[PDB]
Amino acid sequence: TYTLVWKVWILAVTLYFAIRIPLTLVFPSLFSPLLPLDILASLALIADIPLDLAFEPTLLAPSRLPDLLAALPLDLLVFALHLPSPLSLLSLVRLLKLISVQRSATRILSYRINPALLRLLSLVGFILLAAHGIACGWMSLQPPSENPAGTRYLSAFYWTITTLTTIGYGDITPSTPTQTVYTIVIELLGAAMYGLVIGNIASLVSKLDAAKLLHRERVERVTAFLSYKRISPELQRRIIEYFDYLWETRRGYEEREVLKELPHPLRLAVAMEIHGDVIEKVPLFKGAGEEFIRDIILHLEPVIYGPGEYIIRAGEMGSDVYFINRGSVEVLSADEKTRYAILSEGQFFGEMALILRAPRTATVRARAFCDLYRLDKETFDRILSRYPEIAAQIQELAVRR
Amino acid sequence: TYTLVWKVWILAVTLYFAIRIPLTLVFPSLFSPLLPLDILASLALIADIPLDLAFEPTLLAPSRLPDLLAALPLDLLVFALHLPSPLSLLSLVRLLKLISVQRSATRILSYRINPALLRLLSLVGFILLAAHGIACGWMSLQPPSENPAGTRYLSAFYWTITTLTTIGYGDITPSTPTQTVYTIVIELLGAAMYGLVIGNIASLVSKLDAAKLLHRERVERVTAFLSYKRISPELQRRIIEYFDYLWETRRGYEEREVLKELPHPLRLAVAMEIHGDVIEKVPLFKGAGEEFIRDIILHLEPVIYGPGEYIIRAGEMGSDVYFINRGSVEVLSADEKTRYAILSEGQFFGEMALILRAPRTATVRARAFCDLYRLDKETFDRILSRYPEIAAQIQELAVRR
Amino acid sequence: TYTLVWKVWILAVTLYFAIRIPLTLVFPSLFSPLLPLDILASLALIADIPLDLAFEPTLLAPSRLPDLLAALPLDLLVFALHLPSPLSLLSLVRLLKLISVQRSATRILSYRINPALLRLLSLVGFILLAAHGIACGWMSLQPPSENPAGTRYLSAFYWTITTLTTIGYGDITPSTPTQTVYTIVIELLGAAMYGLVIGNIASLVSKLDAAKLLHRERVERVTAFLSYKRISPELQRRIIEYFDYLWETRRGYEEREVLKELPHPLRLAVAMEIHGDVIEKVPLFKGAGEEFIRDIILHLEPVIYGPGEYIIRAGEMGSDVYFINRGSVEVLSADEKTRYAILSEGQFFGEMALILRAPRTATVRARAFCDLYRLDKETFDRILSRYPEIAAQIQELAVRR
Amino acid sequence: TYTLVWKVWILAVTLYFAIRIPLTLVFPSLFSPLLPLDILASLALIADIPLDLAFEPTLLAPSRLPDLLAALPLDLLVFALHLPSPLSLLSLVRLLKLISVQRSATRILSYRINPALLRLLSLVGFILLAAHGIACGWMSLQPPSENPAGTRYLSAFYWTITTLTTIGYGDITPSTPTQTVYTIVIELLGAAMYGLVIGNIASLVSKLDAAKLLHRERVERVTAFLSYKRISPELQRRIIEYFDYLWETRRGYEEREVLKELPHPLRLAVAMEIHGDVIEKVPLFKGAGEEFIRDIILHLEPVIYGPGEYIIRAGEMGSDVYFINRGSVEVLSADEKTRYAILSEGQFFGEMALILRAPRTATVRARAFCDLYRLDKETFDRILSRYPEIAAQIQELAVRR
Ligand SMILES: Nc1ncnc2c1ncn2[C@@H]1O[C@@H]2COP(=O)(O)O[C@H]2[C@H]1O
Ligand SMILES: Nc1ncnc2c1ncn2[C@@H]1O[C@@H]2COP(=O)(O)O[C@H]2[C@H]1O
Ligand SMILES: Nc1ncnc2c1ncn2[C@@H]1O[C@@H]2COP(=O)(O)O[C@H]2[C@H]1O
Ligand SMILES: Nc1ncnc2c1ncn2[C@@H]1O[C@@H]2COP(=O)(O)O[C@H]2[C@H]1O
Repeated sequence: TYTLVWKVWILAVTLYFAIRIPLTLVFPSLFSPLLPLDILASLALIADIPLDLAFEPTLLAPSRLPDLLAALPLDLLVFALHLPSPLSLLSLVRLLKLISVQRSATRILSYRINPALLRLLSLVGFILLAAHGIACGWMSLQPPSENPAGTRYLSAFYWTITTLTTIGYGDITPSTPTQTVYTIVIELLGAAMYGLVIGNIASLVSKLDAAKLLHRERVERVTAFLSYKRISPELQRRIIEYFDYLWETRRGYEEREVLKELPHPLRLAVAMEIHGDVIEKVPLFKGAGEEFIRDIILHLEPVIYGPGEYIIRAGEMGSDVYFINRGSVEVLSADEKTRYAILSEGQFFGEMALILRAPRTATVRARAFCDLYRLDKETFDRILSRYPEIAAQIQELAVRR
Repeated sequence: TYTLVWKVWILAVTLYFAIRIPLTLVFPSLFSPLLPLDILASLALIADIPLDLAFEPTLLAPSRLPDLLAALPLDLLVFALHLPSPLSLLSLVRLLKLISVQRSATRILSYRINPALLRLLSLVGFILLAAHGIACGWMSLQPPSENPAGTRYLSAFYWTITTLTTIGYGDITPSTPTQTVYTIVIELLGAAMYGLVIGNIASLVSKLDAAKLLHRERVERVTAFLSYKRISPELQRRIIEYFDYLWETRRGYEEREVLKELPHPLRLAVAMEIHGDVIEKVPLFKGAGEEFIRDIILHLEPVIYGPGEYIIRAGEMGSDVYFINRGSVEVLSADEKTRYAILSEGQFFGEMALILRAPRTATVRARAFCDLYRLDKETFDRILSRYPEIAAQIQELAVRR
Repeated sequence: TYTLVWKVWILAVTLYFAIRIPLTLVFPSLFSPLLPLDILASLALIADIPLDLAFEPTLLAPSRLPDLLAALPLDLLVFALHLPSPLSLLSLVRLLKLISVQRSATRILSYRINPALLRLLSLVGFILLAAHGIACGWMSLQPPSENPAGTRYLSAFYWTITTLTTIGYGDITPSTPTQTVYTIVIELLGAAMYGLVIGNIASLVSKLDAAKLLHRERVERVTAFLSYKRISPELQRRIIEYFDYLWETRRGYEEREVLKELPHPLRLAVAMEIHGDVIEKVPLFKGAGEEFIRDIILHLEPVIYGPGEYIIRAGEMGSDVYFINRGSVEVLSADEKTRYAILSEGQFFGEMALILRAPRTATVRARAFCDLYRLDKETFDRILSRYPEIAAQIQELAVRR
Repeated sequence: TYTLVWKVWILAVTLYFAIRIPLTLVFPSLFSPLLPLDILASLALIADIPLDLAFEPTLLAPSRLPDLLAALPLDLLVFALHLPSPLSLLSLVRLLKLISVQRSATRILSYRINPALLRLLSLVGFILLAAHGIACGWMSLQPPSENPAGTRYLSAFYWTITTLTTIGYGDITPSTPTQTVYTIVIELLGAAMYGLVIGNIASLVSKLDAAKLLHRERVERVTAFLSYKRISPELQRRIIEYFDYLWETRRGYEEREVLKELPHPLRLAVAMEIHGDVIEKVPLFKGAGEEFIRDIILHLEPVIYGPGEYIIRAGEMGSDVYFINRGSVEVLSADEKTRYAILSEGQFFGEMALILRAPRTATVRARAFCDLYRLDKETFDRILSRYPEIAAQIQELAVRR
């Protein structure tokens, strides 16, 4: 962090020069009672050279020539020698340090803020600094007057702000050919700057809601298609409330498409974190090796059931086993008159299907949105074929009907 | 809804304060014949504290400190005691309730309107309210005059509107250093506000047509590729009219990609809704269990045939069976001189292919765009292998040639 | 088209009213030498009612009430009776026909133009028409003067155009409280209109190049990844020139992803159009049924070879057969000292691989970008298993070594 | 390049005409001491006709009529004959060459610059040129004055720049009906031009960061989903630092999705470039044919392991073999108390798994981010089935336990 405060000091010295140099060009009465601070400033700006050359691309580099062009005290010379106005503008080389400061900021602070906002903040800072420079430029090429320095600077800053925002009141206007040329030049500059601001704000806003518009558009697409297919309002309302649940819980993201941007080891660690509250107590995987567990966990597919949907129907063959994660379930009878149990988070049903293909013995209805994971029997057999010990033990559990 | 009218009352009291406080700061002649209504207002704004603390994150919360900062009657004190202008601006803490009102609106009404439009409406309301505040601020720092209150408020609102829209006529301009500083500040504010408005409008418009531009661009892509491949105008016109039919019926959405954003139970319910008018009367699935039906319905693939395309050619082996959904079909002979029948919505053809691989006995031509669903024979056998009873019955129907 | 000229006549009568009604409100000296044309206009606007009610949603419809609100001659009454200004503004109901005209245009002409440009054109037309209306409104509430009608209309249109574009010269300004309120209202309107124009232009431009930026970004992605992987400049230049060829020929579109947005019958017809110049003369598919041909054509995968790349290497086993489409090929010897032949568009090589897996007998080098299609041997066997006659004939051709 | 300098000469002559023609219409005192250069210019503009007709679509073409309309000396006639102002405006046909110049530029220079920036540069050039033309137009229709030509041109350019940027000071304003009509027309033109500039800048900025925002949004999506799934901060921090590594190394691009936009031969050449430092020294593929190597290289799947993750666990069966590319590895013992070796870039482990399925003999932990490639045993057997010699040799190496 001792570099991350020296960067702030460098920014402060750069903004000292970018506020003092033009204000001193217009007012030679300065630079006498400010010389020590700017000599300290020059020594600081030359002490940055070894503090970034020792930052583990040598001199005269396409990206490091601005730093050396701002490094040399090319001030302390024109003001000390009192060079005439036509040639003393080259004292402004110190302002080239702003480019290096901006490249620093666009990669140091560019971790915890939206880049389209960092760009806008940098642009606004540069606009304010350029407005100060333009105000000094306008105030330089005016007829001599005995008005104090503070008043005419206020008038100059007022004029440049009313020109750069493209408001243009018209109470301060050019009166001389050179003033007219200057005004044309910075009218073009102000139009460009304001266009840049509007473009940056439009780019910042055009992506301020992303998940919400993606979800909204997928819902519109689904509803248009089902309105074409002539589907009942009851089901076309069940689908709407399912999408409502999806948005309110996980911002509409699809589980299987999100958990696929991860590499295999992080994906496996996430899968263990999730199915760590279930798959240790299943009374047919008990005592199996950890690799069998790690093999049956990467092949669990999620599925969400709304309130009242049939998960399992009594009498049908069935082959799946379901693990409840974030919901609840009621086990009813074939005639649906008795409620055997209310399974909830952590528990599971359908366990007997993996052993043999006996028809289901009870019906299963969701009570709320369940958000549960299912395992097939084809997948279970496929990944059981590689573990002869557990496969033989399950075949034994099968031979008992 | 008794919360959804109290929110409206809270909005009304907040906008009462945000219109009365500055207008009373400029005009001390008020606050005498308005005190009861604003004391009712303060009691209402303090009765909001338990009506959202009992909303099932305690005091001094990063998102609930504005409410308590606007809650305390920090008005009723500066106006009653007639505090001087430099310090009485802290009476404006009541305006912080606007932030809580906006957070309320951006999630209560944020269900049935495009979020990019709700944001624009909130921004426009805030601009009007800030323009009132800025007009009062400008009207405060003017030389004393005997003009009535209504006239100078009209002039102040005129000036702030002609500054905030960046029009800037110039007939009302600063005449004092403090007025010039104020004008600079709100010129910057007006440029920012107008840039925000333009960005919001651009973001709202840049996605006003989505399905249409997606369809248009896929048609351009297809036509460019086939123009490269040197394909006849006849076929490159058949493709254009197919895309025309797709757009005019289902807005260009792909059937198999839309009906895939649904979970398995909702997808199965949609599939039953669609194929509920066909698969109950097929005279070889008759009497089969409901699970067999639910298994053959999830494996039907759609396909659209244009007017005059050959669906089935007499003599070829063939293995598929087609279900007509939203079109019509004519069954012709091998020599294509006799029209056996005109099948339409609900009916089906190719049924004998699933039984055995006898060559097709008649040709089939579309009459309009058909929009029909097909089932393979490999898929039919694959999902028939799991139902020995129906498989044996179909083998019996096969042994009769 | 006799409806598609009556729509133009309706547009002309609507724009006659939207230009005449305000200009007559300001100038009562009209409406005497213009009554017959507007009575014809009213009869035309009432003859539109049966010409769209007989357009194969009855009266008092949410989308057809503007037409009936503009239909009744609510003009011909205020001007004939000379109603006072406060109440005669309701004569403007005829302008509601503009909404129906716009809904007509946004679906009639909305086939052959970019919708983001049709929207902009409609917006610009509405802006010009509203500027005429606003000019008449401003010219109504002015002090009486003896200036001619043409001059004060020029001044009014000048003022409203310099206000709506947010330029605001300031040489024509309000001078009365009612003029100030009017100016505030249309300053807000002009800011909104100009923001709409800027948003529409930004949306129109932000998608003016699509294929080009997609291609450019995929090339940047590829080059960044290979620069990370430290790949030679020679190969990283071969890839660049391959992408150059892709862009210059088919605008960077991927063949297998474009020809997949088509249904199966159109895709098969396109495949026959493309492989119609090759697969009739292959001397082992000769005499096979048309269905075998239609089966081997849908399984041809494209592949592009740059200039000098090895397609087939002598000695390797190999299993594929390649069909030249849009390039050229030279067949060289194992020692690469003799050029046996120069195959070109239409011809094919590797034919003997499908029969048996004898090692390749000669090497094959591309001369230019080839753009050729390949067929496997696994796919060929898979789709040959369903044709016993052709399979037996090929086995016979195989038994001859 | 001798065409690529003649294009620059054509651009220079076109910009000579587009700066001289209006300035000569206003000032007839020119065209006497400039005739030779513009006669050279006309001969140059007529020498472009054969230098693009011989560019390997004949005369009177929809895209080449502007060139012939600018080709004929329709100047050198109105100025020589001194035609009156109403009809001499047709001398401006030379400016139509700008359209051909722009079509040239939008495909010659349109290779190494972002198209949205080339469009903006062309628009800005056209705006400056049109501002010169508009300044000349405004200066033509002014009352006669004895002011010098340079001064009134400065005033005219000042007025047109303050109108086109929508600043509108108001110190130069119309004073005549024709001046008012001209000012209205170019107020509309300036609003359109400035809207175009803002739209182009917004489009240029709205895609200035693409990889960064894609990466940022995928990280937000992942973190929101895992915050919903209630995953530990330790693992939800491991995932964040993995995404940090991905961004800092390869800009967040997915390896398997980037290296899939390439055709098969370029993909194979890239794969050899990458796995050229490993797969020549594996002591069981040694001596195998080059085709076996080229077959095992296209089936290597990448995977990234963070610092400390278990790649291989001692005791588990295991079937994979891993090739280290851009990281490091430490081989530890079953009790994890002894470090056998430190494998690094180029080396590989797990080689014995392909031979037989003996349990792993040591554990393997990453030391830094590894970025290594893995080969299965199912894939190895699948692609070994096609090489009987190498398969037999590996079976021999297997029969030695
Ligand atoms: N009495 C019960 N209490 C809780 N769960 C049950 C009960 N009876 C059956 N189940 C579960 O419901 C499932 C339905 O049939 P299965 O064969 O899939 O296996 C069954 C068990 O998992
Ligand atoms: N006379 C007929 N009327 C209606 N449909 C028929 C007739 N003859 C054949 N078909 C259908 O057309 C199909 C063509 O051959 P298939 O063997 O596929 O099965 C046939 C029936 O489904
Ligand atoms: N003399 C030749 N002229 C043209 N083509 C040839 C010649 N010899 C071999 N080929 C082709 O080159 C192929 C290389 O080996 P194949 O066995 O694939 O089949 C070969 C033929 O298709
Ligand atoms: N002493 C060692 N030095 C380096 N690598 C080893 C050593 N012992 C085992 N390995 C590697 O670690 C792997 C772990 O078990 P495998 O059977 O996969 O094959 C092993 C070798 O690839």
